[PDB]
Amino acid sequence: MDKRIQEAVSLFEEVLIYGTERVIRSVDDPLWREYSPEQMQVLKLIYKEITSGRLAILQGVHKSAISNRLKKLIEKEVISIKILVLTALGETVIKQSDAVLHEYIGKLMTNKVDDQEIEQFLVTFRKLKEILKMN
Amino acid sequence: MDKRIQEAVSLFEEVLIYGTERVIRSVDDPLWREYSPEQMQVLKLIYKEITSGRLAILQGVHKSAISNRLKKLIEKEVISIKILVLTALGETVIKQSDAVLHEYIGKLMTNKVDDQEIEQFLVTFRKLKEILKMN
Ligand SMILES: CCCCCCCCCCCCCCCC(=O)O
Ligand SMILES: CCCCCCCCCCCCCCCC(=O)O
Repeated sequence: MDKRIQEAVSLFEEVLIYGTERVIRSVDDPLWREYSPEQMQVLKLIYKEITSGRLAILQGVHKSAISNRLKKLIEKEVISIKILVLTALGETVIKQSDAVLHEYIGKLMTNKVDDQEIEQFLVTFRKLKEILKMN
Repeated sequence: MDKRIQEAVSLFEEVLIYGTERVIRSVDDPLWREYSPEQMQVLKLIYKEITSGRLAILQGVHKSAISNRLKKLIEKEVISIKILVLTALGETVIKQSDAVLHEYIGKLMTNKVDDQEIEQFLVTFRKLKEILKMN
């Protein structure tokens, strides 16, 4: 019952929600209208790390809900089921979606965080990823 | 086109996915079986900060998808639509769900991150939240 952990986890969740809103409201690209961030997370999971059940757990979704969500991405021909696999279009989509995101966050963070803070964040987050990621 | 920003944002997204998996796979509480993390995010958004359209943007979901998701939470009587509002049950659920989460993360982080790192994370994340959160 550590107040510091309550606040750390709450802040993490807030940075996700408020960053998500900032990006959706602030970029112009058609892909950031066509594809939700939750859809982009399916594509980036297949790209990097996927069965329907594993996807559900990694996205924090009930297994029962994941079928109907995958249907929309199959209809858009960004994934296929064979495991889930990216199509060439899906790879093209998630690379450009990510480029739009990274360019936008880099321009927002200019003159608000310094190089020292960015470099520290990389070491802190690699460490946190290694703690959390199960074998 | 800053490599450091690409890696920072990618790491943030990975800590979300791998932390989500760690918690779902590692805690015992009935609420962390009944309620998905995505459902818990609707309850915590109403609790803290909600129209259907605002919720969609903050969760990174298409507006078209949010109705059918809210239906399950209405059927469980954790929310009502009147804006979205928490019920007493919804408040009870999200307080216990959060307690389970915070207790678990605090025990996982014991002897893996030090007090200095936790306290630094609070200052860094308050700053990042303030940059991202729109008016
Ligand atoms: C002090 C901060 C330095 C790190 C530089 C920025 C890291 C950004 C991490 C939070 C990003 C939140 C955006 C969520 C949107 C998304 O990933 O789709
Ligand atoms: C060096 C780190 C110190 C901070 C202490 C822990 C902060 C944890 C932040 C990542 C939590 C990820 C868990 C996601 C699950 C969820 O919130 O439902």
